[PDB]
Order: sequence, then C-alpha cells, then structure tokens
Amino acid sequence: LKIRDAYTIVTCPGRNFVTLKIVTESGTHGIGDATLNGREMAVAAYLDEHVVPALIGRDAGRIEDTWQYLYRGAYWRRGPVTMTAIAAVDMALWDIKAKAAGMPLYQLLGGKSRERVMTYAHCTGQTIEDCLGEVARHVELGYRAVRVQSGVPGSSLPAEHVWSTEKYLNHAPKLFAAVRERFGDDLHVLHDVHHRLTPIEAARLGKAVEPYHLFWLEDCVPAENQESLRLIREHTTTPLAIGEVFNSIHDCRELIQNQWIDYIRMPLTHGGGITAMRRVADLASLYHVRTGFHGPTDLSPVCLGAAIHFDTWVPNFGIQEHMPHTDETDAVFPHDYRFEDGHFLAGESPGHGVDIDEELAAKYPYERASLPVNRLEDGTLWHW
Amino acid sequence: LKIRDAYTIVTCPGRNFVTLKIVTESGTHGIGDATLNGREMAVAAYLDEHVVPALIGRDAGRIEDTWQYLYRGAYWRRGPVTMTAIAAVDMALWDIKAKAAGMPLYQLLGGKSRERVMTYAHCTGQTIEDCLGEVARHVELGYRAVRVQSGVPGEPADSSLPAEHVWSTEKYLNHAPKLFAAVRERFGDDLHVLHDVHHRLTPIEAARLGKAVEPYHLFWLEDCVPAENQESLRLIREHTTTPLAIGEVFNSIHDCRELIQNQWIDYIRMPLTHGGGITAMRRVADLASLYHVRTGFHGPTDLSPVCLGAAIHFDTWVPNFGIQEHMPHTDETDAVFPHDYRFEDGHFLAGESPGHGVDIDEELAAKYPYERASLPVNRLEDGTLWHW
Ligand SMILES: [Mg+2]
Ligand SMILES: [Mg+2]
Repeated sequence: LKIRDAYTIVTCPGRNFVTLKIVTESGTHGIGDATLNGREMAVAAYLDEHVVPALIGRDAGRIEDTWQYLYRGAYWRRGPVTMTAIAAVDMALWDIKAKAAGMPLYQLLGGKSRERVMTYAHCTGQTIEDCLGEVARHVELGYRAVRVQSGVPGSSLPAEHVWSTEKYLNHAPKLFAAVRERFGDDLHVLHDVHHRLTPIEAARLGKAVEPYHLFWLEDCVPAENQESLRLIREHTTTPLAIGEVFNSIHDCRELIQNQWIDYIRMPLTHGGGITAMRRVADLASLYHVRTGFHGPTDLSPVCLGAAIHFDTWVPNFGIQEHMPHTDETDAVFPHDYRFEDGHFLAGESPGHGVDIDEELAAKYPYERASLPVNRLEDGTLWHW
Repeated sequence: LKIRDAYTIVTCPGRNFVTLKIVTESGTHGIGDATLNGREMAVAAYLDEHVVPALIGRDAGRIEDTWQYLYRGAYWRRGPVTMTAIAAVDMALWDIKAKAAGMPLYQLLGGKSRERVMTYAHCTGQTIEDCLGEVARHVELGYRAVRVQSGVPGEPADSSLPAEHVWSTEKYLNHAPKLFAAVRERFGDDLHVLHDVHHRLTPIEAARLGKAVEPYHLFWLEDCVPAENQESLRLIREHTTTPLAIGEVFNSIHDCRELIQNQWIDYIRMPLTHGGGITAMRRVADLASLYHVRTGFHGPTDLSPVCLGAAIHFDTWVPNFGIQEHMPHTDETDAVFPHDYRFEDGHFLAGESPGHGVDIDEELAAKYPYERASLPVNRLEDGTLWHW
C-alpha cells in the first residue's frame, strides 16, 4: 500500500540509535536501522530533510524501485551517510513486505538454509591471562567462536589512543599461542587487526599466526585501495576478513573477484540494506567468499533481527558477530530472535520480527559520542 | 593559532549554499564551501553535530593533521556528505593559512603557472537552432569554449522534491551528432565544443557516440556512463579517440585512481568542495599529471563563490590545468559572497587578496532563508528508474 507517514526516531538507551519508521495507509508499518556510529545526526538529517518527504505517497511494495530511486536519484552516489539512509528505507520496506506476506523475513528470502546461526563473541583483556579468562567465560555461555584481543606492552569528542606497530607485531602471536595452549584446537579463534598495518606487515603477521589456524584475520590494512590486500593474500594462508567500513559492492568487487578475502564483513545497515547485501553475498558466493556481518552494539536490534533472518537463508553464511545490547536497548527494540547455546535462531513473526517502543525510546535522549582516534608514538594521526 | 569558533552558515540567495566559517583566537577567519546540491542539510548536520565541536581548540595551522583527523578519524571513510564536510574545513584552513602568509592562495600553492584561466559556458536550446543562438551569444561575450545541449525529438534542482523526467537512449544517440555537425557548420573549427552525456549510456553505446562525433573534434565527451565500476570506461576508450571527461560525482581519489592510471580519461572533473578540498585535490591533480590527464573542475551554480574563488586560485597554479566550467551565480549570490576573482574576455583572473579572496556577508546571508530543492530523477519510457 501507499506510504502515509515516515519519520525517524533518535534514542540513546545506553548508546545512540537512529531508526526509520514507515507507515502505510492500512496502518501496517516497518522499521529500519539508520545508525552510523559517531556521525548519527548526518543520517538523521539526510533522512528527515531530504529522503523522508519524498517517501510520502510512494507504493511501499516497490522495494527495488525505491532503492534505485534513492541510490541513483541522490546523484551523489555511495558513502556511509548515503548508504545508511538507503539501508534504513530498504530494511523498513522489507519489514512491510514480509508482514504483508504473513511470513518471517527468512521465508520471503528463499527459506532457511540452516537450523541455527553460529556467532562469535568478543574476548578482550588487558593481559593475555585476562583475555583467556574471557574466552573461558564465553565458552561456558556456549560460544563456539571467540575474537581475542589483549593489550600491547610498552567520550563526547574522540579519545586519542597511542599505537606501536612493531610492539604489536612482536607480541600478538603470543596471545594466539596462549589461547591454543589453554583451549585446544576445536575452538574458532578470530582476531581484528583494526586497520593498523601496512600490507607487508600484515603478510608477516598472517604467516606468524598460521600455526594457530585462525578463523580469520580481520581488517589488516585500510582498503580504499582494494589492491592493498594482494601482498597479504600472496604471502599467507591465514584466512582474511574485511569490510565493516564499506558501504557499496563497489568497495569490494575486486577484493572478491580476485579472491583476496574469505569473508565480507559489510552489514545491512551500512551496506544499503537487504536489497544490496543480497547482491554482495551472491557475488561473494562465486568465489567461495562467505558472509561475516559486522555486529557491534552500534547496529541496533533492528539490524540484528534482519541480519539473523538474512543469515538463516543465505547459502554462503560464514558467521555472525555478537556484541550483546544493553537491557535498556533490548527493551526499546522488542524482538523475537533468540540466542541459545552460542547461536541465534531467527524469529517466526512476520517481518524481521523487531519493533520499536516509541514511548520508551523517548525516555532516552541523544547524547553525542565519538569514536576514538589513533596516533603513532611520534604523534602521526593513524588508523584506529 | 588555535581555533576559537567554528560554525555553519546556510543561505539561499537564488539557490542553497552551506558555508563553514573558522575563526582563530586572533580573530583571523577563513571560510569553506560545504554545499551538496539536493542533500544540503546532511552536510550541515555532519558539520554542526560532529565536526565543529572537535575543531574548537585545534591548531588552525595543522591543515594536514586536521584533514587526516577528520578523514581517518570518522572511521567511515569517503562519501559525498563525508568528503564535502572535510572539504569545507580544508578550504577554510587554507584560507587562514594564506591570510597568515599574506599571500593569495595561488602563491601559497607554488605560484602562477598561467596568466588567466580559460572557461567554458553552457549553451542550451530546445532546438539545434536555439542552441546555436546561445553559442553565438556566448562567443560574443568572449567565451573560447562552449558546452552544447539541445532537445531530443520524441538550475537543475528546480523542484522542492524530485521532478521526474523521461528518457530514450536510442532517440538521443540518433540525434546528438546532428547538433555537433550544426555547431561546426556555423562556427568553424577554432571553437572548443564540449558535451555532457550526463550518465545515460552503457559503455558500448558511449563508444558508438564517441565514434560518431569524432569528425567534430569535441573538447570532451563528459560522463558517458555511471562509473562506480571504473572499468566502465574501458570499452569507450578502446573504441574512440573523442576525448573523455569524468568525475563531478566523485569525492575521492579512490573513485578515479584506476581511470587515471589506465589512461581511460583525459579530464578529471571532481571539484574542491566535493573532493575533500585543496589538500586532497592537489594529490588527484598530481596523479593525473603522470598520465597526461588535465583538470576540468565541475563549476555549476551549486558550488558557491567560495569554491569558485579557491578553484580559480588552484587553476592558476596547477600545471596540468585543462579548463574551468563557468555557470554564473545570481547577483544576489555574488553579493552574499564578496570576492576578488574577475571574469574578463572568457577567462577568470585569480584575485590578489590574501586568502582565497572570498568572504561571506553574514548579515545579508541571513536575509535569504533556506528553501529545499531537489535534483530530478530520470525514468526510461517503460518507467525504469534510470540515471539522471
Ligand atoms: Mg572489526
Ligand atoms: Mg556534468
């Protein structure tokens, strides 16, 4: 049916979320995540001031046409703000389509390819032992996979961290050796290098950690230049993951087609929604590349519900990141996905199974918060 | 000197502009264009809510560090909203540095490479004849180059919400060569003639057109095909020697690195306000120069006099300058943005005032409230949402 109303909701139940809600003339509604961490109000404005008014009166069933209308119609294509706005609309429209079909989203997409969706948890410590304790506690929660991180020896506005590549490189292998010593070989172990290396440095790290058989080594190098992955891929057999900072298939087409990565990390709310990410996943599948959606707290339960539905259907699923939201957040975004024994189970309610309690949301006003920056020991502004 | 204040100014003296002003503890100020046509408030919010607060107290002289701080620090990199915000800061900081150095921006950049900067004018008509009359009017004004567009038998942001146009590729391909033939027939060979295909063709269609217009020796054929996939240019380049221009919709060197390195284009069109400012555009221009590629900055009304003045300075220094688009701003716009660049005999002359030579009259700017205006969309005859 026709779109009668559309508007954003901004709320901060432990952290900032922006949500787009679309309401048809029949009263059926859908919501989509529009949260872009540290730049939230840019997306809110992109929506409120430019997209939202153009949605009014459109046929809500025309998902593809609306995607193209917003993507091409913007004239200025791609980008974090642009593609997050588009994702929010797309996610809301799929929510409405699934409701109209009377099916949970995963059925609409082609049905379930699996009975449960494997997640990984974050295990972080100041020391290696601190980290190991976190691994133990997540293993007990039923997690089959853990991302491990420990300190390297030696906020409203961005916090400023200090970084040393060489100290990190000499130290990191010790962490994975420790994990394997304590927990053995069955456990999937992931590591996020978080953009801090050059390609030949990452190649060195990849080789160094081969004996520990990592599930992936993530975001080795900044990849605006996709060729950056080539030296890494040519020098190590440690699996590679990338893409949480991407927003377009055009950010990763070459990475995938040249087989320079094993996992694509771009999530629904930043990658143009269901419509676009279906195309990204399908391109990946031609090259044995699997999905590994970014799943931090800064993607709302709306994205997570939609992602679990997507994960349930997509043939080339790899893994789903899990960073639990706060109780307050979960309360603001009632949902029917559930977590059991290290895995998500998709909801059965028509739609993506997530809603937003607007009354509750209104109790948590926006509070500005920025991501940190990283500087080298000489002060050079680096990659965080 | 530290940044004491920073804030945006929104004004609509004939069309919308967003401007960033940065004021240092000494009271010296600098401005930068932040205008993103049809999405203006997204950049205003990006600046107001997330960038401006972080600028206070920063060393205004650290242009490079601030660029990297905003680019890398945002975590989410590239994009039209993102890079336009960064460009506004960068442009304002270069303005302040030039003022501090007591020289016009072109001097700071390495000095004058030319005595004047050639422009082209927009010439449009419903009929070929109408267009030819516009060509004549502009040659009399002293323009040495013209971009020609006419109707196909069978201020772009002109509506609050997007207008919907209808398009036929086949009709355009059959018609366009007739326009150029007529232009050459009437005006001869000396005149530079440009044409903007404006994203509508597939590569083999653009290859066909490029070949068809070879006899008319166009200065460039612009935006033949959407180029998110940079490989899109390859078939065109392999099939025609008509020169190619691309990039007004780009915001990053990573949007055009392969285009340039493979020699698939002759002119790069990404302008200062959308391509991350002077800092980023120096690097793009320099990459281009290795491959004989020249600058052809987008210069529509929707880039403010602030951008234009800085662009004219940039154009004056950059060795691999190609041409500067000129779409004249309204008298009201020129009044809100006093500037010392001048247009004479088809060319721009850079100003001599320290800074980029442009300022904003805030009192006058406040007299023209924001008015939403959207770019049109384009649909094929069957209703397919196409490229405008
Ligand atoms: Mg990560
Ligand atoms: Mg153009």
